Amino acid sequence: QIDGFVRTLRARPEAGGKVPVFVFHPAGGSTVVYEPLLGRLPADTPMYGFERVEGSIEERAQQYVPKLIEMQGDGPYVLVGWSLGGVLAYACAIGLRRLGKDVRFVGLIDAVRAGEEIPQTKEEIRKRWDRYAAFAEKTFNVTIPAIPYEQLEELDDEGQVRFVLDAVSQSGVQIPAGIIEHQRTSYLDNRAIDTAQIQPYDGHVTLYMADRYHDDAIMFEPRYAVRQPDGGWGEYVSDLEVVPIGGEHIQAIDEPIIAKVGEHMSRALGQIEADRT
Ligand SMILES: COc1ccc(-c2noc(C(=O)NCCc3ccc(C(=O)N4CCC4)cc3)n2)cc1OC
Repeated sequence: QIDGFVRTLRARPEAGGKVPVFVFHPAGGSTVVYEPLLGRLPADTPMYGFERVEGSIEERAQQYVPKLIEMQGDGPYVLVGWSLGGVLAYACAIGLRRLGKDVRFVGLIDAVRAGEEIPQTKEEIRKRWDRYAAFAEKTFNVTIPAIPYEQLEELDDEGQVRFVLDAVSQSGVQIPAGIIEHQRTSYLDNRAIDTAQIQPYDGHVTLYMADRYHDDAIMFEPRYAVRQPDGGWGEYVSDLEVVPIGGEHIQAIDEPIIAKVGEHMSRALGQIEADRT
């Protein structure tokens, strides 16, 4: 049921049966979030979830791709993800295609680019932590002294966090390690997206598009306030289908909206199963 980074949500039969759906975790969550979707897919659809690993998006896909091949061979591959999971699913479709495997479906559940690129600069690192420090002033009713920008500016996202957590530990506050893990992993996993090196894909992608990012995403990164109609994918994906679903990014994975995703996806899986049979 949990084997390394692979969660079994519905086991495939010992032999034969329908094409599995591989789902990839969101930042801060596990693949149990795909249970509602599973309920709106056809009976006996197998489903396996890929849980977090470390590295860049490319490095994470380098860990997943071998495991995908161990599980499902030449194909067909059906890859699905919400939020960061959608970025991970796509990265896997690229890795699999370079190895000549047969990718038939890539379903992105509101995996939408920031409305403009997030600069990877020292100035942007300073601005981002100034915003974060101001929120923390308000929230924890404190004054924050001068941020040690020289220190933070040379560190990766991970380093920036551990530095900030070492400095919070330093004075006063002892945080439950479970709270720290959860906040640190959510934060780093969502930041890994900003430097994804998106490659062109030659197959069909389906983007389930909500109306907007929710407020906490915008707080994390204000460029999520704007989105383009193709969610940023059009330059990389010639064969791009968008399925508007409405609502907010945070709601897209849950009932009732997931009913709309599953209905559409069920027809795509049906077509795939007919094309083999
Ligand atoms: C073509 O290039 C791209 C296409 C798509 C995306 C992309 N796809 O999905 C996302 C995404 O899901 N981003 C995180 C959004 C988020 C969600 C929750 C919280 C959240 O609620 N919180 C943080 C703590 C609370 C924050 C941010 N980005 C990126 C691309 O290039 C980089």
